Amino acid sequence: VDKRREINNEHPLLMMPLYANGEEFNQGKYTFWGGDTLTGKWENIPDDLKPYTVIQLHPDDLPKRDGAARDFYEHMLEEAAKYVNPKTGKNEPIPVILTVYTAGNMPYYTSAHWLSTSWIDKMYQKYPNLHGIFSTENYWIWANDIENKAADYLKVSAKNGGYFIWAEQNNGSAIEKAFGKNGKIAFQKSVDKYWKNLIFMFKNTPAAEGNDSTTESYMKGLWLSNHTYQWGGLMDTWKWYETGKWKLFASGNIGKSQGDRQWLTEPESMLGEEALGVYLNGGVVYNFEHPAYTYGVNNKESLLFSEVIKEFFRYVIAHPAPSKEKVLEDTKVFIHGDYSNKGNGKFFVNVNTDREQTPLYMTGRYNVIPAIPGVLKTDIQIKEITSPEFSSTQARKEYLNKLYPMNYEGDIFAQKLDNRWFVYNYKVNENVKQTGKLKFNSLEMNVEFEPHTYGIFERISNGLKVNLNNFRTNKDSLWSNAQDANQAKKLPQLTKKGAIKWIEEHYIKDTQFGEKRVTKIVLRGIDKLPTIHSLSGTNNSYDQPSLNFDQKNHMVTITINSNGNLEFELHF
Ligand SMILES: C[C@@H]1O[C@@H](O[C@@H]2[C@@H](O[C@H]3O[C@H](CO)[C@H](O)[C@H](O)[C@H]3O)[C@@H](O)[C@@H](CO)O[C@H]2O)[C@@H](O)[C@H](O)[C@@H]1O
Repeated sequence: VDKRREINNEHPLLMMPLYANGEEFNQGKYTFWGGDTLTGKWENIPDDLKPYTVIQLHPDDLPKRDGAARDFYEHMLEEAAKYVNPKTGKNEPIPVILTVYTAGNMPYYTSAHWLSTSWIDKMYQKYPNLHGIFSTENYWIWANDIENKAADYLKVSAKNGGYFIWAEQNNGSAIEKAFGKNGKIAFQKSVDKYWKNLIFMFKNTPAAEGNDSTTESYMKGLWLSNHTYQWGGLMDTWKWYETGKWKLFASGNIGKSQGDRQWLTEPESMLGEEALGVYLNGGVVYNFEHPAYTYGVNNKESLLFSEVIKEFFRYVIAHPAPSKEKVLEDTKVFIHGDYSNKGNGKFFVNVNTDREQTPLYMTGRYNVIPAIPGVLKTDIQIKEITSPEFSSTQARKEYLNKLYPMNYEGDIFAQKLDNRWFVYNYKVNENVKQTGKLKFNSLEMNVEFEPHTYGIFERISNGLKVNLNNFRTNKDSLWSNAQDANQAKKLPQLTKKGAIKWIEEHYIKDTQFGEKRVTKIVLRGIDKLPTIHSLSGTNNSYDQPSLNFDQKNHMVTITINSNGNLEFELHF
């Protein structure tokens, strides 16, 4: 009954994936794709991050037969258990999560098929450093006993004080079915008893089906109604492949033809825009794919990891996400019903998303509207999804606009928490600048952002604290020798091994950094020239900000030219 770890706003969780190399396993070697090792990966995690990070083992392409996954996982659990910190010479067992269920655990899809609940119980009992087990991506192969198995995973975790973590997207009603929509109620009943040992996360991989908004809505609503202990999201750069995108901003669609070039191409800073939807809504668990780009290779941090994810995760440790009680205090509408019956992701298009195929929001006015599936009972206006207010786009906005007042101006994403404005440009693959006007009392701030740019603006006693992130390296070289989408489609495959080698050769080193680009901040109602203090950021990535003070009009325009992360304070 005693929890093996805490997971909450004060103790968030960053999952650190390590994917088994099946070819090398057949040869009697225990290795991970990308050349990370269990011990070296752990060692290389900043010490300040170690208490909030857990190694997640994934069996990837281990042989699909009995014993392969048990053998690999036992080897790695042993390595983790006997780890010695050297500095301190002390045995400090590495915390681990095992991937136990994926692709419906079909024997033609995964070695995880041959991991029994009996075996999981035995591992929990043997290894105190085993903190949880992980189910991921089953929406497209929704197996006959998936809900029964999920109950067993939750029960066996609760019995041992560990967590059952499930990452899933609402394609084909997956989240609704999980709780009993179609009559499979084992997991619903398991949750009734064991919700404090459950973590439920979105998995935004299937971007072409547009279920980002509805899945996140459910994750939040499940949390708020005590159907999961905490929630989070797995954010996946394979979304670029799923939607058929190629060179940044280029026109034309290539479909699913260049996988390994495609999962490299999503702007680094855009993962931070995705992750803000988790943070701003009380979520505390974070995970990413493709691991080589989002985390790194060979026990080294990728620039995406170092410049975006690590900065972002440090921010949410230093500023804990809003508590359940706070999020619940702020909630004005809570939806009860099935999004699958109301157009799915279409439900929020032109309400707070700009298109079907996006992991972003276009306004923070309503933040994320929480919901639970209609099969669940309750247990703030609680509104049935079939109520007249939700029948159309315009009905949704009119109803919500009475309960959620307009709190900023401009076509841009922004959301306010206490003294902090959170802002991003919501464009995905269109090179359009956006502007907003935000207020702290009193103080009036305009901003102008290019795409793939987020900022956090905190009113402090002597001014304004600013965190900016627009880190975006140049991926054009991956798309060399292709003048249009037809040509790009026909490029030689980069290949899985080739992409790992590209990261080693041209991303970890010899980086093709993006161009510096302009952000404008305009302060109004200003008496004298503000000063800049505590200026730091990504190495060699920003010019000294330029100020222009218009004394009469009580305004200062600050021009930043940068490509990276950045922070400073303005005193005024
Ligand atoms: C069923 C699902 O399989 C894996 O995700 C795939 C993904 O697989 C490739 O990339 C991953 C790392 O991101 C591994 O290297 C795999 O070996 C690769 O084959 C892609 O094929 C995407 C395309 O959208 O589809 C996903 O299904 C795995 O990462 C998941 O956790 C899950 O087990």
